[PDB]
Amino acid sequence: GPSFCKADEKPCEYHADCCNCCLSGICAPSTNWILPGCSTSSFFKI
Repeated sequence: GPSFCKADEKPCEYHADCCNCCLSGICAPSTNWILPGCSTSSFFKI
C-alpha cells in the first residue's frame, strides 16, 4: 500500500487530499516553518 494523495499547487475541499495540505487557495507540502494552517489531531485512539 504505497502513499496515495494529491500533489501541491492543486488545492482540495478538505485537507488530506494532498500528500501534505490543500487549502482553497492552493495545495502545499508539509515542509513549512512559520505558516500555520494544518492542525489535525485525534480526539481519541483508533
